[PDB]
Amino acid sequence: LAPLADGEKLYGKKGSEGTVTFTKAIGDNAFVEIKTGADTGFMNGCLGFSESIDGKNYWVAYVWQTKKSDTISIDMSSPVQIAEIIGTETQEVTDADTIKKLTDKIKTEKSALLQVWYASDKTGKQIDPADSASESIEVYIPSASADEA
Amino acid sequence: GLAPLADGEKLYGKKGSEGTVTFTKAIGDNAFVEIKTGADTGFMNGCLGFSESIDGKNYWVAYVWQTKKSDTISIDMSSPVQIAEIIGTETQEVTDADTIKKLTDKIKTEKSALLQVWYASDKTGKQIDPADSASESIEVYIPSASADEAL
Repeated sequence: LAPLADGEKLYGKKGSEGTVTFTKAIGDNAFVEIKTGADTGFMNGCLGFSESIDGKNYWVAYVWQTKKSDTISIDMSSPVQIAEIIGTETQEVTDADTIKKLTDKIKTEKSALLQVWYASDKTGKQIDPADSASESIEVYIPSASADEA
Repeated sequence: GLAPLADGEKLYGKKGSEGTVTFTKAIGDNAFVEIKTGADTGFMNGCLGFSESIDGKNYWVAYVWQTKKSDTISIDMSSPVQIAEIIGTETQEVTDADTIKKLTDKIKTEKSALLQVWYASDKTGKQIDPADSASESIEVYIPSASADEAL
């Protein structure tokens, strides 16, 4: 739950459309490493996942935020936005049974979506597009060596 | 503003890194998502995403699309289906019609959007991971100013 050492980090490879792909399952913990721009005062975004349970499709997001260059720890058991996609409509899921099933399935995934949503400068003015507010954004999980501890 | 347009009236957005799409003018009332599916793909969905702010409060707004084959989907910028207010690292669903209109008005003046693929399955119903691999191309366009004179 705290930032790691630069030898136990397993970085995900960034694709197109903000995909991040790992060589193994994500597991319990992912870390988002953010290097902000000099004129940036605030950023937020998420890690996104889509899962399916007998006919029903769900979208699941873990939200992060920061005011400076930092590494944010994300607990894969604690998603904050869970929606079921019925056609082109969404329905919010509050059922604890359904949610656990989704998180268990998410922990076995090898890829995620990384999105920046909003960003503002030191004076509170919005930066558009938000992605331009960062100099770099990466995601890593712990190594198998670091998991033994 | 719902039937797909001819090649000379389309204004394509330029795709960036984190699935950003940028236009040389404001998006306005209508955006179209042009999708070429893969041969083994039976279903896809995703969205166009926007973030706006209203005196202190930040909102995330999404317009959801879906398809079962290569097609162009029309998205009405006045009809978002998921609107959340971001309080810290928590979300709250917005149902207030006044707040929603304020957001859509602001969204229509934007020159960029986020394009995301969420889920995809093959002909036999099995999930494709990552979902983005199910498409051969995905683009977004808005009408030209010439096509807008067509009231």
